[PDB]
Amino acid sequence: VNSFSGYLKLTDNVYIKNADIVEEAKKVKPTVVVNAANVYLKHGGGVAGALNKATNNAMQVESDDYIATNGPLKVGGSCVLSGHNLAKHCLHVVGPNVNKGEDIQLLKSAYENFNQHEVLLAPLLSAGIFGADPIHSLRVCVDTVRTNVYLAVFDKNLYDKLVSSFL
Ligand SMILES: C[C@](CC(=O)O)(NC(=O)c1ncnc2[nH]ccc12)c1ccccc1
Repeated sequence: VNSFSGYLKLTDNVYIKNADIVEEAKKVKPTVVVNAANVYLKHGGGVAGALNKATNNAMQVESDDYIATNGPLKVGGSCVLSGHNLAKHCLHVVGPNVNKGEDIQLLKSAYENFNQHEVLLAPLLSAGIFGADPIHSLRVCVDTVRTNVYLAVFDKNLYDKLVSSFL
């Protein structure tokens, strides 16, 4: 039993809520929060910009040191860094950005990173500015992640569409 509240169960291991992931993280303080990162860990907008803002830019400072040491992530890859005030750990995961011509098939590889963690609070990957269809992303999530994932969907209209169209 854990501290997540008000989620709709989609499958044995996938749950979904219309919520701001930043507010969910501040309330729950989960072991792992997922960031929807780019390969440079430049946390400008969306989930990444909002999470970083809530850490008072400490996420960006840590991330710049990580990149200076290790170079960029792969599209489809991830790294584990601190969760700062929001969680024990942040799993920075890079979904493909279809607006940059990146292969949508890498979305499955991105979600595979979640399987290294027993429980995660996460957004839909490759949605929003990454260009991809959120309905497809939820489907890939459900068909790929085996560990327990609590999805926070920011847009109410999208949340309603995802639930009403889920199969
Ligand atoms: C717009 C969308 C999808 C949606 O969930 O509608 N979501 C978010 O950007 C989001 N989700 C959850 N909590 C959040 N806090 C602040 C922002 C935010 C999204 C954009 C880019 C990459 C992944 C997902």
